[PDB]
Amino acid sequence: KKPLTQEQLEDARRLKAIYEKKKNELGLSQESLADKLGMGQSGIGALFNGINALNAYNAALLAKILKVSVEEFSPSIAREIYEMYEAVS
Amino acid sequence: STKKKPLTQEQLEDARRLKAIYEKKKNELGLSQESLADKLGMGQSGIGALFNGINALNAYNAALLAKILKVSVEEFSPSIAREIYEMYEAVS
DNA sequence: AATACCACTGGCGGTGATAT
DNA sequence: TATATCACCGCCAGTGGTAT
Repeated sequence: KKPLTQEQLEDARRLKAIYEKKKNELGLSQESLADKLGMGQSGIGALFNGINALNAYNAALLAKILKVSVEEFSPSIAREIYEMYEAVS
Repeated sequence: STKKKPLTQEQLEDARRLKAIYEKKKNELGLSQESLADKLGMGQSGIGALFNGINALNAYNAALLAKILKVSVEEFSPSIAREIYEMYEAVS
């Protein structure tokens, strides 16, 4: 698969690190998160591990489950989500 | 590969509301489907497919087109506007 | 367990030409 | 023209099976 960009790989590392810090307090695993995003565990592993790119919807759903802001792992997707909101206001 | 899914009733109605706005506003704003395609970085058949309900709007596209046509997304697509506000709830 | 690896495919979001 | 509607398909996110 084409490598993702270094910024995209950094967002995936910040995202997975939050999951490792919060997984026991929030009672999570890759398969339960898979279920909440209606996806499979290997679909989640690919996002956590910088194999498949994060998009604005997946990131927004993961930020909600993990109780963090999107900007905590992806400043650029958070930038994007804010631009689109300028169009609904 | 070949596959394309048919749009839903809702996606067709959004498309139909977006083309209407464009027709109501194109020369007051000085727009054609190829100026718009250029604005959006694609060709006139790309825009053609969106206005004519062949390809479905996504949130990024719907937000660029809203800004350019100076409407809010909800004027042609409440469900994408609701989807965009649900994403915003995660950055605020 | 819980997660990672790997080959694979559906459909997203287009393209250019041509017909109207 | 300006638009609509062909035929066409690259690409990669997500899969599901299996291994660690």
